[PDB]
Amino acid sequence: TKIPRGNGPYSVGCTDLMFDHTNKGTFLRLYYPSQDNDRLDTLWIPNKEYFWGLSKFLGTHWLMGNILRLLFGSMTTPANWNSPLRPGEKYPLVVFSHGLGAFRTLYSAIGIDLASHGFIVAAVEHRDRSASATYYFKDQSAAEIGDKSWLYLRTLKQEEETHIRNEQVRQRAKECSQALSLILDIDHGKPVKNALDLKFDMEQLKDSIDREKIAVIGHSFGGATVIQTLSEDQRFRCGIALDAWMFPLGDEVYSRIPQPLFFINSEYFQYPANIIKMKKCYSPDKERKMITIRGSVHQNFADFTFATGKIIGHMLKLKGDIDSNVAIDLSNKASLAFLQKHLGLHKDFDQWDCLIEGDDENLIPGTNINTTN
Repeated sequence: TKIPRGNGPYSVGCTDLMFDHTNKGTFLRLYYPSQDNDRLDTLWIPNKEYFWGLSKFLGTHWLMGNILRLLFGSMTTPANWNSPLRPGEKYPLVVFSHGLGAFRTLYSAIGIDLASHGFIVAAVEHRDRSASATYYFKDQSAAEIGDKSWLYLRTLKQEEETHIRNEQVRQRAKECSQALSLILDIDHGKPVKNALDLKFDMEQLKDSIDREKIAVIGHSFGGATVIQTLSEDQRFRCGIALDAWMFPLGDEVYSRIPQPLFFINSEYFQYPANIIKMKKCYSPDKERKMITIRGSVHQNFADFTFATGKIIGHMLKLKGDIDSNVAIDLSNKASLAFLQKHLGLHKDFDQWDCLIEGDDENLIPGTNINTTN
């Protein structure tokens, strides 16, 4: 278990929620403050088809899929699977959107760290075919016996891309809003029958959301999803884009983001055309912050940075010059500080306010890339 445990004082539980069972419903992984960190036994990549999906994304064979499955198939992540929700408190809510070729379970280092600080985190699984793999049920009977229909990553054409990637970012924002609706409906007593058959009873979530303290966070494609979801849905109060890939977004959205917005970048992923689209979101009247994590790579935000050793990590570009634990800790603590300021939380995350400013040895304020104005 090279995936780090949450740094905060709450115990972390984990479950999956699918509702409804169709290709049009919500599928999410939930991380939440539980009634104990008893065992930490949540399976990281819970189905063999995700490995096949992951092979596809890398552009490789049936063989590589089996090898991934052999290497990573029984790995756990430090959350207590299906542990009861901790009663007696209303929790702020994060909706988390994964990157291209990922899926709901691959951002547990972030989900678990937030949960440990008292948040409920819903990591959505997107059905736009940007996920390496996902599933749904063709009908109610198939759900009942666990008979899954799988949907795998869509590969494109160099020409198709503009329009396809835009439609995908639009579907993703809508899935994020839809997950939020599902949670808010459950919070208000809507009866919900999980299409999965799991010991966690969703009725625990009744009256357990602080309905006013909601945030969207996401990585790469999920970072663009943050921006689209915020422009559409003003129930989300702030967003945090982790190494956003801005390409999918339409020209019109940059003037359409009222909520506070934080860009946390890797050093090595970023390039001028991407940064200039980020700067396009800035306005004299709107809170925008930006920091870059020194010597970090794109994968430093995802759980695969924790999955191999330092040598194999560096060669595979899963790890950067920075220690992976140090990088995720800076991103998480900057994020918490930001969430405290903009969600109005009564916690001590403000002890990391200097991180939002990039005032640390492992941080750059803004970007090291340069542009005109």
